[PDB]
Amino acid sequence: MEFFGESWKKHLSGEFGKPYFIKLMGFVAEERKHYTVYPPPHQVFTWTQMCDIKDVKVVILGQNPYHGPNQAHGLCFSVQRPVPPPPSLENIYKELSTDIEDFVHPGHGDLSGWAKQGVLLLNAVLTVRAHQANSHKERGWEQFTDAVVSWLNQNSNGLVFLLWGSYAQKKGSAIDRKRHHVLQTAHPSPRSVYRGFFGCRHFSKTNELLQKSGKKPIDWKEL
DNA sequence: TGGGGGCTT
DNA sequence: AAAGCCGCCC
Ligand SMILES: O=c1cc[nH]c(=O)[nH]1
Repeated sequence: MEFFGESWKKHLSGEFGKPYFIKLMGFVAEERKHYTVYPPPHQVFTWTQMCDIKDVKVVILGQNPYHGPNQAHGLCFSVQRPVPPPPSLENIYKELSTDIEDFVHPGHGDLSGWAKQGVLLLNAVLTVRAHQANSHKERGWEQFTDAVVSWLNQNSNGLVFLLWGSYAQKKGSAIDRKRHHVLQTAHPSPRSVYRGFFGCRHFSKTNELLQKSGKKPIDWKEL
């Protein structure tokens, strides 16, 4: 059907008519008529197409999409075949390997598996100019993504959130630490993986917390 | 073989 | 806000 999944549109609809958003889309479109922008128009909101807002249990949040051609497709750190898993997804794979013994490198970079399971693969800023990192930062995405988190926070229980990287962690000060389990760590990029990511064991810690709260855990190899 | 965050000034 | 300094696997 369309760009936004039913539940998501329904619950984020209140944002559409807000000036910050109007102008924002205005900005992005302009951008497009003058520069290559990722992810392409139809893919900016893939994260809403993967599962109903009502049954999202975990929220992995990154900063901006891959400013490289063929990478950014709507789900954070994910690349659709026949594109290979970029550094960030390789580092994520290294951890998963050690963290979850049942897990083995799946041979591709599509994260739709987790997504369909109830993992919101969000990103703070949803679009980026070709070959130019941080270009669409502070244009309105943050407030929109703030809106996403905000809602999820107010209307859910036991959401396990994974805030990877400083910019991502900024959102943490809007999550009720009592009802929701929050885990932080360095962004998986080569440039920042050694500062904590490697060894965090978020994935396992996640199934733990989720099982504890009486909810089916995640099958991290099912992707 | 160099392009892929985190913190300071 | 912009720019510099630093950091690092197979
Ligand atoms: O989608 C992606 C890729 C890299 N870094 C992020 O924060 N998100």
